[PDB]
Amino acid sequence: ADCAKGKIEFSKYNEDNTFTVKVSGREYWTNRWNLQPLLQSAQLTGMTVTIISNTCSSGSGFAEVQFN
Amino acid sequence: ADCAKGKIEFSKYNEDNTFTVKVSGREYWTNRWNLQPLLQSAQLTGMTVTIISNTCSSGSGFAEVQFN
Amino acid sequence: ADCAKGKIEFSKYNEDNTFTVKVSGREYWTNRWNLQPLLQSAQLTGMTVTIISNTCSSGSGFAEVQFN
Amino acid sequence: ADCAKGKIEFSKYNEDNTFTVKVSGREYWTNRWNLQPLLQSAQLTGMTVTIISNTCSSGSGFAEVQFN
Amino acid sequence: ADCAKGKIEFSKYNEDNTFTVKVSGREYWTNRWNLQPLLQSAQLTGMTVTIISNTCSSGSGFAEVQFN
Repeated sequence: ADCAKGKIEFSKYNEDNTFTVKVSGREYWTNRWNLQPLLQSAQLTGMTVTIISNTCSSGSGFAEVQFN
Repeated sequence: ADCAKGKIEFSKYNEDNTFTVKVSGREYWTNRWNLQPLLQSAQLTGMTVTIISNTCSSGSGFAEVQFN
Repeated sequence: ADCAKGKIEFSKYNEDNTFTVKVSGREYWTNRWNLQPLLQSAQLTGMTVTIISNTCSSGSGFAEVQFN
Repeated sequence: ADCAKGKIEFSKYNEDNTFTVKVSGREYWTNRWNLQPLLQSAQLTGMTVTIISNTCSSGSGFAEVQFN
Repeated sequence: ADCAKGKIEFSKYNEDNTFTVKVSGREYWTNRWNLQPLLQSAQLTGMTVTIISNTCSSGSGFAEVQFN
């Protein structure tokens, strides 16, 4: 499901090595570290991100994302 | 063969860790993770990318690409 | 705890392979090598980073950081 | 020897995992992993690269380059 | 000690996989591959770097550097 869509408001590198992004007022994390640099680039330029997951409630994990 | 040539319309990081880019209305994916940041930069800056593969039908895999 | 928040004043790659950043007049280092490229881009593009750690005194280690 | 000097006209990631760049009308490839992102950045920003090798004929391999 | 401080005049990827930079008219090389991309970004954007080592004569090796 399309959990959120918009610019990345902020991102955070976590001590457990996961990465968190806030999109549309909701926070999502991922343990896909390949995504770390891709997500940060998306944030600096303001690309529109679309967090895709099975659980869309804030604080959920995701491993699929589209960049527009 | 030269399957497609143009700007990257959108890119998508998949759950199986492959990366998908849409060029000239067709989608192609690759499992060469070195390409992810290169392909995103190309998308960001607006470079013309050329998807090279043996099978050119949308949904096909690729591991060779030219940046202009 | 939120140890420091502001722009990265300078960064330093150390001989032991840890990385140091100076934020808000205080220095912090980290041994997470994924953080190196992320911190440098944060520095080049002027992002506001938040150093998160248990010990906030200058010279302390950290492994969590927020990019705004 | 200084085989070629100028902007990277285009680059290409090959199926065998080597990388090709076209400088001054001639093509050169390399199998040095580390060079790939460095060459792409050089291409992105338009730096003047100098391909250095023993054989300077188009289609030759190289593992030394200067970024200007 | 602070061997040199200034912009990176040029950088060079060497055949033995070490990386050379020229700062303040002196050349320095490093075998830390993590530094390669960091040094090239510093060069690309004009940061002031500070080469830190025990031997500061041109042609010396270094593995510590500050970015401003």
